[PDB]
Amino acid sequence: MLGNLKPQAPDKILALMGEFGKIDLGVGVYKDATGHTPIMRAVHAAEQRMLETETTKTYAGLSGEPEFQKAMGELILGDGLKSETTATLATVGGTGALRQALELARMANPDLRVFVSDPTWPNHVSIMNFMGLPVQTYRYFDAETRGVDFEGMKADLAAAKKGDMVLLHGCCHNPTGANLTLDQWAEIASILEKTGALPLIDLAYQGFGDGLEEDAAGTRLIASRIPEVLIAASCSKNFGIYRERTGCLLALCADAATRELAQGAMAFLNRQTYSFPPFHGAKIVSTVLTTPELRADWMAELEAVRSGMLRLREQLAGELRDLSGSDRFGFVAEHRGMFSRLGATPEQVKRIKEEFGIYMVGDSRINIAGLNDNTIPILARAIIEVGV
Amino acid sequence: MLGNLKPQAPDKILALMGEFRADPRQGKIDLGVGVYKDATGHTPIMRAVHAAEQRMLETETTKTYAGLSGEPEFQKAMGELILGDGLKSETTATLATVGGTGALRQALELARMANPDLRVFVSDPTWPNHVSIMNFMGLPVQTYRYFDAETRGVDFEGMKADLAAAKKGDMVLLHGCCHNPTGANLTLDQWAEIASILEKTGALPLIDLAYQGFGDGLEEDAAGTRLIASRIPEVLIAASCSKNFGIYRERTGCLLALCADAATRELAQGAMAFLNRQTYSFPPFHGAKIVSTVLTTPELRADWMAELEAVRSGMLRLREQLAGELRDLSGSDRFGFVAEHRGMFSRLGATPEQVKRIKEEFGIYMVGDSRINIAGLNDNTIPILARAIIEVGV
Ligand SMILES: *Cc1c(COP(=O)(O)O)cnc(C)c1O
Ligand SMILES: *Cc1c(COP(=O)(O)O)cnc(C)c1O
Ligand SMILES: O=C(O)CCCc1c[nH]c2ccccc12
Repeated sequence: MLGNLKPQAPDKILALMGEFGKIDLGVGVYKDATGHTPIMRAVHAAEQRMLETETTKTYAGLSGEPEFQKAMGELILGDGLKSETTATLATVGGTGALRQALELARMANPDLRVFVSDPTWPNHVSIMNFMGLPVQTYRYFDAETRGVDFEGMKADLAAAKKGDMVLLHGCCHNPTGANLTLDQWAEIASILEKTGALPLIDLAYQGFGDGLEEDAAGTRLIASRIPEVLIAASCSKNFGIYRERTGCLLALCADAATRELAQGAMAFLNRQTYSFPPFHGAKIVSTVLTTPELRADWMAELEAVRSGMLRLREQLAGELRDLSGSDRFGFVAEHRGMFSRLGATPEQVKRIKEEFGIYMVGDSRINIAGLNDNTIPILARAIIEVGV
Repeated sequence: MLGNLKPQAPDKILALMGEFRADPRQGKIDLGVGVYKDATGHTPIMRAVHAAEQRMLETETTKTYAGLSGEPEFQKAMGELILGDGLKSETTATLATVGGTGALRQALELARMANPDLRVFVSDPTWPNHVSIMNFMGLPVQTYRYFDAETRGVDFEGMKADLAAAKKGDMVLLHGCCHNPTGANLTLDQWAEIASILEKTGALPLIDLAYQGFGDGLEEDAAGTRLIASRIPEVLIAASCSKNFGIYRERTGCLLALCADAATRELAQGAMAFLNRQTYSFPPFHGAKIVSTVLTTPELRADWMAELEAVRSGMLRLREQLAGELRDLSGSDRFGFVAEHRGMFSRLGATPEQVKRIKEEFGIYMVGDSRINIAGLNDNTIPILARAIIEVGV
């Protein structure tokens, strides 16, 4: 029977990971000056604290722990958190929350269509294809200016009927790195409430753009305006606990009645999939967020990560400028997040991986955290050498 | 939109524990609990487990993304634990999952991918989650007799007849050991026979192995699984570490795909990793690493097996005690089955009325299907429970 199985398409971003003088600018993971993904101080402290306090590992909360649920809602929504109308579900990472979000939405409406950005995180369309959900794409990346094509984005979103779901990256847009301004978000909220489309926010990099609170500004704006909204959050990157698999889905409802419905359908979704969600990561997050001392060191470390990356983008931008006599590459200092689209065509892209030895996603997506004073110049010369 | 959601039913556990707490009675007892509890009424962390976390706390340098299908050390270690020397790597595909329930879910998704017209056969009765997951997936479900309400043993003759109707490509779900909820198990000779019916029909066996080490022993409890694995070309094993390792909340388990050849192993393995990725990407690392650490570290492994054995011996003694107490009170060996049963659960075979009489009159709580948890018993509770069973006319 199993011999009837057909080969499935692999994840290209992870493919590189398997392949990899070598300069890894692929997989979205923050790397320090020495090409290492460290365990954040607070997280390590939380783990030690946990080792001493836990007395049992019996089954716990089907929808996650109350503490985790509370800490997360406040992290994301701040004072906009109206628990009375919000349902929370702890999931297996942010990816798990996306699937759980699509399942919930489909339960609510069989004839659901999902709009995604052009381009977008490949795993989005994958999950959607797998589910057999109709996917449409709104314009987003302004190819020439390397920025956002907002006029085109608005045009497309306006065509979305109600019951349709629109997927927005809350901040640090993967892969482009190009993002919407708060003003643009208000504009988008206007279209959304006028079309009745349900927004699904993918919040995977809160803290890597402009700051914890500022990276959630757009999400908080949609939440303050649109009566119903779904937010899929990931703690893999901002807490640096990628392998623990921890995140959650937040369902914002118009009232408590619908809230009790969503909460019941969210938990049932976990039960029919894998029972309880993993505890260790959610516990690390809960402990960090509710312990003043630990949240303080965590915020500080993330801020350092954030600032350093911005500092690097600035370098690459400067290197290229003084290494070409032009400013076509100014977009690097303008982008926010971990990634940026170099714009490089597939031919050059491939060449650099072979002879030069640098690994970047086939669409020229570069994880800037993989660069430094040592590799930046070589990279600049590399793109010149590989031309366009 | 979310208002069109048909209200989903709660896990029932809540209504069970809710009523138990409402009871003002001093000496009320709870045998409905689904987890292991020691003398103190606690669910402890195993010594070997707590030691593994300490080691991990000192050696883990990073938490970057790891294996999409699990870490080699884990998959390998699990396969050897379940299949022993018979671990035929070349033809084995493995998948780290979110608990055994994850393993079950993925196994079902895998089978349905290879055979759309898949039909599943489950025992009568079986772990309610089984049915729920299949009903959710929209999979046809057929029952096969199993628990004999009269003898509290296995209606093997009935099981045989019902399984003979399986077609080529259907899935037959079997409990590897310690049947939940009944406690009634198959003898290796009965396993041998079931294997013949499977070869004959060509039905794919999905073995649920969640209590290895809680019946007769690690090796013994896997004998059934190993028989099936040696005689059937394609076998699917859904294992759990939640109970025998005491890491219920860490969500650790794995699916083992046993195939006819290597090319198939390649197809299965790929389809397995694909399933993870479309569900939650990478599987939860923490509990899996605790398991691999214990199993690969002689010092820990020894201590772990030692603790599991003590637990197994302790539960068995409680069984013998209950049976003995029941023999003195009834003047017969009518309830001897309590001593033949294996695992931490046993279905007494009491009707709902009787289950309700016991609660109202004796303050003893249990699942409506009269499933009790052996670990909940002790020198003080046993007498009471025995008296109640007898007094209610069971
Ligand atoms: C990282 C990431 C996620 C979530 O990853 P998990 O490790 O599953 O938490 C979701 N969306 C995007 C765009 C991401 O980059
Ligand atoms: C415990 C158990 C499982 C696995 O559960 P997880 O908690 O997800 O590890 C599967 N089947 C049965 C019958 C069980 O008792
Ligand atoms: O690099 C990125 O795009 C995100 C980080 C890596 C990553 C996390 N989850 C995944 C699922 C599929 C493919 C890649 C991933």
